[PDB]
Amino acid sequence: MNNLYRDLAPVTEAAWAEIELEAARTFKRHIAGRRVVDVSDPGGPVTAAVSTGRLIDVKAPTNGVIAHLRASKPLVRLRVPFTLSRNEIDDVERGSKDSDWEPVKEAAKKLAFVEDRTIFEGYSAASIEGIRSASSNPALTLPEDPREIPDVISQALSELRLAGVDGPYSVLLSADVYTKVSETSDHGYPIREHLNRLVDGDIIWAPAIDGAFVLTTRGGDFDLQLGTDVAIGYASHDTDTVRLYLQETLTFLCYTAEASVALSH
Amino acid sequence: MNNLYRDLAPVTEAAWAEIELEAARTFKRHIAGRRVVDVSDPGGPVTAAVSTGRLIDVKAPTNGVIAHLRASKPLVRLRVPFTLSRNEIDDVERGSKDSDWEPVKEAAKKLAFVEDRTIFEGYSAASIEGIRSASSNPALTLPEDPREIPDVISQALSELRLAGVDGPYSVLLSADVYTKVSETSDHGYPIREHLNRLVDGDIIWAPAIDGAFVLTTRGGDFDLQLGTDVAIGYASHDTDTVRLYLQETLTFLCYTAEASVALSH
Amino acid sequence: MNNLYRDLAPVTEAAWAEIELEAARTFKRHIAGRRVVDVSDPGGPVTAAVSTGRLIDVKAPTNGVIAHLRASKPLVRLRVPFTLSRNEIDDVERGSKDSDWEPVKEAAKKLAFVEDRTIFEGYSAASIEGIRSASSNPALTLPEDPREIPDVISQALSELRLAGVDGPYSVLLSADVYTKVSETSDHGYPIREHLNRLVDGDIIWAPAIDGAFVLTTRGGDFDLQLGTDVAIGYASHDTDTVRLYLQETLTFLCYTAEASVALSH
Repeated sequence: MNNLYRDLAPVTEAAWAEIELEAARTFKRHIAGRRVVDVSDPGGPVTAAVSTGRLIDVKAPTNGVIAHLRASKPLVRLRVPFTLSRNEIDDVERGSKDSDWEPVKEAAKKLAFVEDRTIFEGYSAASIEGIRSASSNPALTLPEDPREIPDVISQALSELRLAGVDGPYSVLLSADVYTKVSETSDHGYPIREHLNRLVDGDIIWAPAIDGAFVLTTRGGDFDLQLGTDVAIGYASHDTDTVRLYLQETLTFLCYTAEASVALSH
Repeated sequence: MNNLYRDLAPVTEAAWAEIELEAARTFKRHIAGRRVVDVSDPGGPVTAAVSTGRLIDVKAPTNGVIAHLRASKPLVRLRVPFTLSRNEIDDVERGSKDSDWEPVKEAAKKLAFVEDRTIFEGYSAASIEGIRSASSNPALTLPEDPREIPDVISQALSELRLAGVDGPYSVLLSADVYTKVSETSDHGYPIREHLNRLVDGDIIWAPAIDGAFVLTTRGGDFDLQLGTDVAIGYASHDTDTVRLYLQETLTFLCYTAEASVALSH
Repeated sequence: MNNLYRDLAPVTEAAWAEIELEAARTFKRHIAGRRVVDVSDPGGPVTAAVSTGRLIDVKAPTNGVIAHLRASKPLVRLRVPFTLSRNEIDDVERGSKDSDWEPVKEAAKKLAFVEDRTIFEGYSAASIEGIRSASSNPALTLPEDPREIPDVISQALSELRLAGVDGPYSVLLSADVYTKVSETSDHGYPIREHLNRLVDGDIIWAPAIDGAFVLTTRGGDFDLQLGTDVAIGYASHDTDTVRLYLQETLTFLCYTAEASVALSH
């Protein structure tokens, strides 16, 4: 067995298939970051750091010796525990199709939110700079009126053009901004369609982020490094409940500072 | 070896591939001129002039002798030096993917700007007349209001129609004008889309030019002659930096005076 | 080419072969550490850190999220520059066999001394704990009289026996201690032979270390990780001299605290 200790969990095979399906579905729906960044293959469990290729000056060991430390970025392992009713698990073999997988959905939504907020806003404790912090283009303010959203977005499209950047540009919106441009309409279309006319990429719902992000998806600018992708593991169990977790280990690198514009309220 | 002296540069193979990729990418993005003019095959290093096929009267050598000089256009070699950190070059073999290629990008942007400004505004010292100067159609004034841009552009489309010209017409805009028609919107579309409806060619971002240019891309009207295309060459190096250059040799010919309209502010 | 920039050096092929032979020979003679520790295959230039498999508690990103940083050990790149006369280099093609390779020998001796002192005494700036510091067995004092050396060494052999350890034990001596037990004799043998009778391993000359070390060579206790093994690289040159360097990148790990005894004066 492995670190998931999956065979020790009192979960049947059919219940496991339903839990895997629910977690994978809810996660994909709430991920916006993997649609725009380069996603590496999983390195594996032993992978601990990503080389940046830079060098750090250290106090010379002896006379005439020049020493340099190799710089690297550590992976962070992110774990979201959740708790399942054993009655709901037992219902699945009897043929129930409405078993309560709400904790699985909440854990997948929380893991997806962490991953997206780590990619776009950073996680300083894990030495990850967000796309918002690593952007060299000027930051823009989103207006109160949703009918004035496409104007400011177009100004962001000016800045990537002034930065000398090609590629399909894509706009990612926070859930508040996505709702505002979805529910306001002008001439038989919502403002989301007006945003769709400005770019050759995609208007992407990004419920974890704040503000908005416009960026190129030409490739090679944004890199998500995975040691291991999302997995479900077993912690402990009692007569009534099974404690499990969702787990993934990653770091994020931004190679190109001028490939994005961040917007705030 | 050749005049690039490329093997003498202290640049690794992987670093060379990254520099070539960065320079080629940034150059294409900033070229507008090659999308509309006929571009010849590279003549080669020995190519020095392009025959125009005209004749120049010279003082008769002797009695009964009629002499004429063949007219030609000289090529100009354009060189943009740039300077790279050797630490950034050394980072590439160690696996860095964020090496500072800003000087390469600035050199490619500057070379592209020179080439486009030479094609459209001319370079008198190199005996190159620009498209703006060689146009026989009347010049138009671009209005201050971007909502009045498509009107004047349509008047330019009248002039090529009054000049008796067929073919897909294409509109090239300066970066100021492109930004103005991109960021102003009317009825759910930016003014750039309104320009796109007027022509069967393309709205082309041309950040080097001034004003705007409307012209036919039927072929055979505008000819860019290349002796050698863009190449990267090695000048000199020290402990910290490598001096290199971008280099291209060309001339530009406009055969058809009535195939274009220039616009100014 | 690579980071060594070897083809840029004004060094002939025969001179290169002599320099490689001299450096490799002098290095092996002065290495004691690789004879007793496990030496990994070279990871390669991109390798920057070694995973330890441990976890570091970090401030929770959000509520209900448990985060942990993966622990790792950075590699250190160690570079010893040296300077060669170009006349000595030119002598080699003419058939000289006494070309002055003293700087190569001094650079190889200095690199070997650094590597051995890093393995056995540590390099705190590179986060490397030495075998002396990581040993859990008690430290012993070497006596002034060399005839009393084998007694104390035998007490060290008691401690590894009290630590519950098997395997061929090996004794490494500093150059002072090796000279003292080599030059003092008892009953027709030097004291080095008396040390040789106590162990089934080897009396190893270790000129870089202080004191003495007794340890098991059963395997899996001491691990030297190499990104890249010893290589010769080219820095710069003038009319008279060529500046080159010896370079290696490594870290050292001690997995088993009770597998060694350190001795001091």
